[PDB]
Amino acid sequence: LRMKVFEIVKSSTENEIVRIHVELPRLKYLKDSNFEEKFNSEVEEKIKKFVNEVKGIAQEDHDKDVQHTPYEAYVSVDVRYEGKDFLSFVVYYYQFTGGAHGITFFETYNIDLKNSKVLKLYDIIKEEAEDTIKSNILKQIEQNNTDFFPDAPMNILKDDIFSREFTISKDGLIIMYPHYDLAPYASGMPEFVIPWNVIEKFLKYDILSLLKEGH
Amino acid sequence: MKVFEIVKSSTENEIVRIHVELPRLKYLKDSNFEEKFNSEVEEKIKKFVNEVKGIAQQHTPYEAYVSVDVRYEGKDFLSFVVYYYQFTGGAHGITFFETYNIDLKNSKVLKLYDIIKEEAEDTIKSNILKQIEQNNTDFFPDAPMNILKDDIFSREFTISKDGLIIMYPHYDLAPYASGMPEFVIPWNVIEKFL
Repeated sequence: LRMKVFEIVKSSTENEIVRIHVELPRLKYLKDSNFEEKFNSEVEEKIKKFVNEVKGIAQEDHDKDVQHTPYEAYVSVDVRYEGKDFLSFVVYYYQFTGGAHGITFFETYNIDLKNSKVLKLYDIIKEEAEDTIKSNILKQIEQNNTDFFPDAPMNILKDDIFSREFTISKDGLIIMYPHYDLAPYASGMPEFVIPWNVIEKFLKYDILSLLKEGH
Repeated sequence: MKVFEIVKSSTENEIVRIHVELPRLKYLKDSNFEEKFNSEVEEKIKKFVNEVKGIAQQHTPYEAYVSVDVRYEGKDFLSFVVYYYQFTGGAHGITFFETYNIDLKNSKVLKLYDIIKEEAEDTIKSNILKQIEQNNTDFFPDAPMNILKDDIFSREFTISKDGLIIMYPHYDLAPYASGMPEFVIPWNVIEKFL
């Protein structure tokens, strides 16, 4: 198979107060090595920080003898798209410092590997694409509203789509939300797919970094 | 995920004692904003510290205590006070403070005029007056009169749940012992002039 520019380094640790599991995302063999370093350490910096925070919190709660069970931090990587000229993946920061369940927050990375650049949604589509996207999501919520909070629609209208976490796939754009914003924790983390052709009209940047073959 | 941190440090000898709580933005896409903002606030906290030192350099040990007070941290927006307490044995501690309200999303440091319309002034003054009324004993008698003639848009302020917090220094509205007056003008009552 072809040389791969992305890898995940796994590693865990444990003791009687905390369980640490880490999936470190790393770019390698990039045409631009300075880009690869700043990216790799930047994301590595955030992981160590998240992890040392969930540790110091397990330490204190235990020190103040109020920990009832072992706490845990679980950072996992989920690749949505792995192509030659593009990479899209999520980093999930899970934590359980008590309670019936833990808290999960995440970050998305949409990397144009051709030009070595991290893209945000407003880099790919024009602002005027917003109404189209919200309308889509709203239809998508009403299709099975029984799964969302009745005020979900209202938040999508309030929401700044252009600052929302998202991933990319050859099939389309995937807008992602956390728990509690649009639905109960039981519903899970809402992701809304948006076919490319439905927003093709508002592109400012390529759809060809996605096609692995021009033939 | 944190985007702000407060680095705490101190140094103490026989002439002066120092405590510095330094605010710092971190992990912002806006690289330039992140360092321009951190170098500036640091430079002031540095200027402030040296002055107190140059002076110290003596009937007692002088001081300098810089502390950061976060009122709202939520990424996309941050609001906090930077308190500059000093002292040269004046039987009392002199304190002046600076507030910071940042649109982390649009990387802009906000001033009051850059938020609400001047039409909220009276509603805000009313609210504040209604509050001084309920504690009049902490405030000077002529205080309500100063609230009436005050220029709210040129006042230090912070944000938090509940709403806008207009802040005053010592003596302006009450004797030192009352502390530095604050007034939380609930959001509901002013989101119209937003």
